[PDB]
Amino acid sequence: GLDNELSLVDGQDRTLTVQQWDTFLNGVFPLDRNRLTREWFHSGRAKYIVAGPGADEFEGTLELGYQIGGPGIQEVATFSVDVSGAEGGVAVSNAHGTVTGAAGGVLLRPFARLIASTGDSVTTYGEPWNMN
Amino acid sequence: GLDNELSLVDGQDRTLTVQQWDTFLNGVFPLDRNRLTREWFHSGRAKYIVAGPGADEFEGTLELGYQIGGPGIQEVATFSVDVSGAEGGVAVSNAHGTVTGAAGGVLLRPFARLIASTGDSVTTYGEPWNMN
Amino acid sequence: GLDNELSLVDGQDRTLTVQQWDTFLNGVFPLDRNRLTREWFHSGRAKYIVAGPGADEFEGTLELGYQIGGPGIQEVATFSVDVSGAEGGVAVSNAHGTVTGAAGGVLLRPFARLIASTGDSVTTYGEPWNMN
Amino acid sequence: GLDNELSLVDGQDRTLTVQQWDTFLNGVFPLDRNRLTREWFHSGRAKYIVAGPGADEFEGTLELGYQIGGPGIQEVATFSVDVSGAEGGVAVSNAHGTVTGAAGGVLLRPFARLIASTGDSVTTYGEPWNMN
Amino acid sequence: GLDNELSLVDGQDRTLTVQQWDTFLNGVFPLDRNRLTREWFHSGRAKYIVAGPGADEFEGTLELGYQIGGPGIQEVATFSVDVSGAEGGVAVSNAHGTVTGAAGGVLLRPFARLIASTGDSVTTYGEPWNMN
Amino acid sequence: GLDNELSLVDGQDRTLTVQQWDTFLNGVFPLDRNRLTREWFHSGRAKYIVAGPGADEFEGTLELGYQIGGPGIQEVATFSVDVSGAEGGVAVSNAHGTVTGAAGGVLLRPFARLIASTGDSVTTYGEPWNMN
Amino acid sequence: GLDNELSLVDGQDRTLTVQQWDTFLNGVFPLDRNRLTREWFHSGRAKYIVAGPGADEFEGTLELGYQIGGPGIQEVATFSVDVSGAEGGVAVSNAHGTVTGAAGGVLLRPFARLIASTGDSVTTYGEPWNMN
Amino acid sequence: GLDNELSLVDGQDRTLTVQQWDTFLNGVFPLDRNRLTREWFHSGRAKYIVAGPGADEFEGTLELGYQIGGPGIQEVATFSVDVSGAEGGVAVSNAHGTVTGAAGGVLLRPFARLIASTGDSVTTYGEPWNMN
Repeated sequence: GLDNELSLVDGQDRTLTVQQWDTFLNGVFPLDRNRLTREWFHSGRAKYIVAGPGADEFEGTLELGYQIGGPGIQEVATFSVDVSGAEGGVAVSNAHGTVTGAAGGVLLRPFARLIASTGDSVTTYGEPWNMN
Repeated sequence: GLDNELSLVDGQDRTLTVQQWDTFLNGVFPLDRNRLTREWFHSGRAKYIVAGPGADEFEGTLELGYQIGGPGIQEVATFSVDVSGAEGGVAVSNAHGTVTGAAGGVLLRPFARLIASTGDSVTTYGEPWNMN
Repeated sequence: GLDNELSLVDGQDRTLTVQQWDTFLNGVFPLDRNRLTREWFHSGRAKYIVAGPGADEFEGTLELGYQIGGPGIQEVATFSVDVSGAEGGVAVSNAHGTVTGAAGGVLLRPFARLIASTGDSVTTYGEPWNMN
Repeated sequence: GLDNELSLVDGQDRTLTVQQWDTFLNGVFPLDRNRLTREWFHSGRAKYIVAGPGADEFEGTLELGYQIGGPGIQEVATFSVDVSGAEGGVAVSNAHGTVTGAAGGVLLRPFARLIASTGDSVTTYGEPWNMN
Repeated sequence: GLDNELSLVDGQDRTLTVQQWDTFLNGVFPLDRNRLTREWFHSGRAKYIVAGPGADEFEGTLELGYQIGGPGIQEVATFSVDVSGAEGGVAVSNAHGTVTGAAGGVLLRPFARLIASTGDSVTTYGEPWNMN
Repeated sequence: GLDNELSLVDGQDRTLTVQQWDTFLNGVFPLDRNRLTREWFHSGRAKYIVAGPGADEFEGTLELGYQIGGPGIQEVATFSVDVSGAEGGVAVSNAHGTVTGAAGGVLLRPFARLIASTGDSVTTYGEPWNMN
Repeated sequence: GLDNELSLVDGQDRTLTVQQWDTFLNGVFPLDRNRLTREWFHSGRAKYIVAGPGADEFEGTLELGYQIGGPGIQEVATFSVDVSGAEGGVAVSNAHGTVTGAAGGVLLRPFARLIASTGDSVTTYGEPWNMN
Repeated sequence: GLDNELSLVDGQDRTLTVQQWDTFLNGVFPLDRNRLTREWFHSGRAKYIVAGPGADEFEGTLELGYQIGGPGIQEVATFSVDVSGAEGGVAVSNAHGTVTGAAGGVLLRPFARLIASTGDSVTTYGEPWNMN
């Protein structure tokens, strides 16, 4: 269910909330049979909520992915999507991810993000999953 | 026939399914006569289904391909295509595939995919074939 | 005449055919006078046939070409063209080809492909020609 | 609360203000476990005010971000957005930053900026945060 | 007069003919005074004729030039133009050609080509001239 | 106040004036702590005036900035904007500027520039600021 | 006066002439004052005439320039312009040319070209000027 | 005042005149403080006049600038602008020019240019200014 959430009061007195549900980063033995290589499958669900003046008429983007820490830090957006209304969620099952040159372990920071067409944004973070 | 399938209850309470059907990964002698080269052709069929609120008005995309595990991990989309309606599925005969630098064998993971215009996606993966 | 053909029943219950006619791959003495160069001319004809529910309302694409095997494996589409209606076909006399770096031997794999705008496709292959 | 602010009387006798609120530069352990990487999270509120003739008909861009100082000087705009009217503001929570090759210590100079469609720009700055 | 010509029975039973008249490849001492350079001037005539159903309303392209062979095999198109009608033809006087690195001779292969808006194509070549 | 100005009688008998006001080049110890780096903040006002026939219908561009002198000479326009009519001007406070490989010293030459839609232009220069 | 000319019976029985009048290639002592450099000023006129069917409705393009023979053979088009009517001409005075790396001397072959919108072209050539 | 002019009787019996007025090329102490470096300011006026049939009907380009002679020959167009009418002219005060690798002296050849939409051009030249 609910893994983590965070709310923020935007610069128009709306209470923006974003949520990270049912996160599962499933590691697998690499298709390339290389010890340096990490492969896994991202599953999970982002939801958002908005309370306050003009909630029912909302215009933002909703995101879900993670950061990879190995040969640096890069961010993967598994999906990134235009939403409207004061509520909603989007779910993913078996997104494919991989990275190589992985010298001694690979950590994965899962996030959920809400971005308003008004520029505002809030993002919630769960605890990293260790890919080794 | 039915090789594999998977379901996701999506973010609007639509039960999304995707099926992988009649897959053949045909390994043949390479046209370039190099021992380092694999050549297959891809055959098979993806099917999707969606029950729930608004099933006969679903918009998304249907894909089918495989991952190449050898010189590294790369995903190949044999086809990728905008669908509509509660059901349907597109089938492929004799895609061409090939790869070189194939230092000892080459593995292949075939996947079928349902992604919706609402951001949600599900992918069904089958068991790898070993070109070698 | 008819060199080869294949048939695929597509995901909307149409019996899709593809034929490959009159093929010639005229190999010739290289204009660069290089022993490592191969120079050739494609001639041939693609045609196709759709039957079953909704045939006179078909949108897809037809192709004719070859893979080149030797320096690597590379696909050349001598022609690639939009098509509509239940039958069609197109022809080529003296298309031009040349490759170099050729470590002795160039094999040639001639094909005809009908692709469907509904994402489906079928492709007929003939027996490789030897350019040396 | 309010961290810093600055006001410019621009080229058409509007007194343009810009403000920087609630600033957290949250330093954390680098996901890549690398001693030469720095990783943080930016959180902040940006506002502007315009007084004077035609204030209610002001067009411009509002921005929040920082400068990174270590491997050189770079500017990062956490956000940058169009604005209309004489008041406005936008807030960001948990934006992710990172930089590497960080040869002893990293400093972060945070700003809020207001640029007018008439070419005028005022930018306010805080005291640098130290990422080590 | 007529050097050569070829006919093709295209995908719609139009008899496509293409012609090449009055060819001259005028080789001359290179403006750079270099042993390794070949310079010349290209003269010739391209003609076509279409026979059968839908002829007098024909859509295609007409081309004239040659292949160069020395440091590789490269096609030059002295002209390429759209045409309509069952008949037509365009001529060229003193086109300019050069190539360098001409490590011992350069051969030139002249062609007239006709291509149809229907995908079908026919091309007639003459025997190579020897710029040396 | 006014730092400097210059005027031109342009090719259509209008007297173009440009002016540079309240220039400040705020040199500060650099954020990268690097002895070859220079960092500063630019603040300033540009104004123009057009006299003569058709003055209330003048169209041009107004620019303000500086040349950087050390690693070479490079021009930076802090801003560049389309203006209309006989009068106007724009202002900038705390714009950010930096440059590295400053092998001993950097000199900064400040300017304001008036460019007319008719191609004409006048540019006034201040005395160089020594960023060391 | 007239330096050179050439006519061609084009592909629609029109009689197309192109002419070259008053050529001058004035060699100067080069501005860089490097003796590998050649520098010059080009002057000339190009005229055309089109007799026969539909002459007064002729649509073409008119070019004039020279080839450079030294580091290789480059084409320079001093001008290239849409002409129309059975008659026309355009003149150039004092165009700049330069080439460097020129290993003892440079030769220049001046040309006048007439290309027609129907794809036909003719081009006349004068005897080369030696630029040393 | 007038530095130089040239006239040309053009392809349509228009006498085209270009003139160069008030030219100043002002060398200064390089801002980069490098004795390999030249830096200057360009000031000047270009004017044109046309007489003959259709003079009020004239469209062209008017340009002013100079060639640089030093690390090579390069032409700088200080302004280049579309004109209409039998008379016109545009002026520039203080344009900035700089060049480096000035391996001893730098000559600047200033020019003014009249280019007709009909293809024709005339360009008047001054005596070079020596940049050291």
